[PDB]
Amino acid sequence: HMAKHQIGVIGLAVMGKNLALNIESKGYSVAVYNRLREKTDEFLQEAKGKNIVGTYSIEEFVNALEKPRKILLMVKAGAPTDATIEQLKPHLEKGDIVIDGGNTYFKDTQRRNKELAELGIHFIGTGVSGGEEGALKGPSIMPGGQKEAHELVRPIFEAIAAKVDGEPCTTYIGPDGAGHYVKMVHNGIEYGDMQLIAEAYFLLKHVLGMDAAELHEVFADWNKGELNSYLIEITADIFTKIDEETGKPLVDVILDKAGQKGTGKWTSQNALDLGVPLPIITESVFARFLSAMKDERVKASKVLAGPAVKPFEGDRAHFIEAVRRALYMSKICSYAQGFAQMKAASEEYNWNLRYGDIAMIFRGGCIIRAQFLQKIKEAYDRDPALSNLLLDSYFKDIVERYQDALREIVATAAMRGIPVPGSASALAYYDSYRTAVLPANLIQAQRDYFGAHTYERVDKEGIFHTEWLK
Amino acid sequence: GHMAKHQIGVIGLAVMGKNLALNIESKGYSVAVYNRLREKTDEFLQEAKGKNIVGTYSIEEFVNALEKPRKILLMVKAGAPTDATIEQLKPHLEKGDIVIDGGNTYFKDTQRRNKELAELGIHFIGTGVSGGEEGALKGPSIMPGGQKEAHELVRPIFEAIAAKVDGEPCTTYIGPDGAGHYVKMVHNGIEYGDMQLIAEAYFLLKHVLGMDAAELHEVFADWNKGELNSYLIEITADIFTKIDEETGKPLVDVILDKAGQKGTGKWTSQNALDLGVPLPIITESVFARFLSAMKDERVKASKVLAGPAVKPFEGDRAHFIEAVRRALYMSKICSYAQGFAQMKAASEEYNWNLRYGDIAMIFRGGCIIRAQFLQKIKEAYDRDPALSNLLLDSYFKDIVERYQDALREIVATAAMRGIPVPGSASALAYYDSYRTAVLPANLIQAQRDYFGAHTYERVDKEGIFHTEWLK
Ligand SMILES: O=C(O)[C@H](O)[C@@H](O)[C@H](O)[C@H](O)COP(=O)(O)O
Repeated sequence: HMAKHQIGVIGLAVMGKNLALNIESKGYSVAVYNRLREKTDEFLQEAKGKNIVGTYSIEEFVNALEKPRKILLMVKAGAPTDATIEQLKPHLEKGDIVIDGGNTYFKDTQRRNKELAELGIHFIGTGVSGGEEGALKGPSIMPGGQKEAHELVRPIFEAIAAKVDGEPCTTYIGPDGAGHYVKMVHNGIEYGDMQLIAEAYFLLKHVLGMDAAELHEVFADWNKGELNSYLIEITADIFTKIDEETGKPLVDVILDKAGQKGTGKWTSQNALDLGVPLPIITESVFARFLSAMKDERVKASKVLAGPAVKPFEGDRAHFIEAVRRALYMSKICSYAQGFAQMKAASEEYNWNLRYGDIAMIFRGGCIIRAQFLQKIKEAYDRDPALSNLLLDSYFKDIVERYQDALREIVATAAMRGIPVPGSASALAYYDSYRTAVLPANLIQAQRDYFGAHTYERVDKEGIFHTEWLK
Repeated sequence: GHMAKHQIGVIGLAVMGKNLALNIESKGYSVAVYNRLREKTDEFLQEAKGKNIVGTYSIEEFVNALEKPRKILLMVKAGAPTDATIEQLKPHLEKGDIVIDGGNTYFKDTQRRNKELAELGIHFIGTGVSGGEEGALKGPSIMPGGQKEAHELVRPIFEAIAAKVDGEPCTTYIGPDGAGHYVKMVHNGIEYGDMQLIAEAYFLLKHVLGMDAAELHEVFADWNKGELNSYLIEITADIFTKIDEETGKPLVDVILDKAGQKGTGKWTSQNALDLGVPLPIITESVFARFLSAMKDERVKASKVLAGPAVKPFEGDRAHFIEAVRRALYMSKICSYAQGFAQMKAASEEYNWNLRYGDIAMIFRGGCIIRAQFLQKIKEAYDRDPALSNLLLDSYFKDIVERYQDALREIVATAAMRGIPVPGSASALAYYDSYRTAVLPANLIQAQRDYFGAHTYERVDKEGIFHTEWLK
């Protein structure tokens, strides 16, 4: 009559190891399983001293958990997650809860949820953010699925999640795939933030001639202000590190080929699906692809001419402040877009997303965490129906004040040949969004000209077609 | 006796399939038509009086009416209706028969159907058709992919009905499986970019120089006589001559700035994300349509968000006009470079051996992006077939070196005046990123290793490294 463990974890790459370890440290007993035995062996070596046990079949695994079973899945997304669910189905019992903590496409979560639902099994797709250090110490947990199912797993999520000022970085997101959706958008925003930081860095490096020491001082100083954040903090730290053999800074030793997981494009791809403008995050993804084409770039550099550029001799302090402001405004524009995407998705899929609550859980644990997120919550506190963050009085006052600096950074980059794709797309967004009559009147005329696609009029209701060819 | 075996059949009698039908018949081919909804066949037959077109009224009758090997053109609604139709054909077809899908189809569905049908010994050609309704009647661009042996059988028909430029039909065998529908998609993507770029030129002239309909028209007419010569510039010049009868305003000034798009518009951008290719200009153009569709939000925001408080323009007018023109051309170059590098990436991924010069060649006529521009692309690949990027070609390299200063001036002026130029701005950014040997992705890679141990490579050593950033 075996003695029953509180939670099961299948999948033992580092993310699942570190989360099982987190869970145990909060006083829960854990059983674990891995298709490959050697990973379970290695985890049990590392895990000695902890209330964690190993199992070597799915029969054993399911049979070692107390009912209603709580199974956390942390296997590779796609077929391997699906193959593990198929393995589980014969042995699960009505009422058991499978939690997919993988980086899963939300529409897979939608399907699994329905498929398991008809069998009487609850499915929670949850995003987990923070990297390895987060998983171990305090991730952001972004769960969606059946509300009643969530309530059973909520105390564990709240136990292991990061806390900001006494408040858990987790909340019920919405039904079916809403959690994995928010996790996707979080990963989009992250790509965005890193690109805009890179631009700020590249500008300082090439306009001001800044070396690693001075760059660190600028970013360290920025992190004590409104830009206070994990990414800017780690950025300022990265510029202090010295490679161990050349004597140069390590960051200058690193090859400028930005990797990215295959999940990095999803936010942009779903934005296209929904009809929401996501220029900054999308440019950031394309910026990574362009950087990956290193060989093409080094070859290109030798034949394609840039502009003639006498050395910069504006005010050094003013320019640093212009970059800082450009970055904050551009970041605001990016989140304004990202939060608009989540709204659109909530409408499409009937999720009733609570945007202040979402901003609240991005506040700690996750990679994009930043003080800034407090003002986003404040925004949705004031108007839960807010259609765009730029309209909230705090962000509106910031963009009207910092727009001159973004304008200057974009104009200056253009003339000096510094690529600032995200900053420039942020400025084009701001000017498009605030403009009541854009040049799409021409585009529509064209489309009716060659395609008979019909148009609408400013002065009367109706659908109109012109015989353009005289 | 004997139902008079026809050379080709067409299923689907919307204006496109009807016009393709009539095009084919006018070239001396006999055509059998069918349509699930009966009244469309009836109507078409009274439209086609005296022409060698016969109606048939069941898939069975339709199939029995055709010469072997059978050649069947599908012009029906994308998705389920197309698969429904193929599924009804299957029992009646034979080893060697040829089903051609001519819709604006997603290339992966073609790939699936191609192999599904190859299993039964039936060939499948997924082919793009561009030019609109008038173009399908008079001479479209045709972009077939599928089995070569099957393409050789229908090639003569495609070549007869296609547009010709300088004696060359705007049609070629693009490659295997979904190759043809892929190229059509990229055609579509490129179109979106071009329209956005010309919209931006218009807005710049409109707002910076306060130009009205009439002078915009003179400027776009002047531009059509030079290197920008193209169907889209041409129709743009004509559009600005139109007057609304009721209001007496330029028609264009009375049209709601809310750009529609087919669900197909986004595909090129989504695919670029799949392949890992930078496609910023066309993607910004799709997002610009989405933005324009949010008209109500925009007018709301316009009452609330302030732009810069900038003085009216006092620079040289002729200079600014030529700067816009040049920025527009260089931007266009950058979009095409991006779109052609996508096709190259695709060709490599799906093993298609695409001929980029032949593709530019079939975009010279029939299609919407048709311009003398396309000749210079053709020439670049005829020079270097494995050219990795069109920017590296002698002709295009000379333009961008001479025009980049217009683009920069335009981007800098747009920024300072608060006039949005998403396409042209991203063109510049791409150009400046492409030609730059060391990008700030070294920081990005440091960041990723710092928080998720994703590892990095280095400039000096030839290995794979991970630092413990907390020591
Ligand atoms: O913590 C999270 O939210 C993710 O699980 C984590 O993995 C990271 O955010 C990116 O997904 C890394 O992806 P790249 O290495 O491709 O940047």
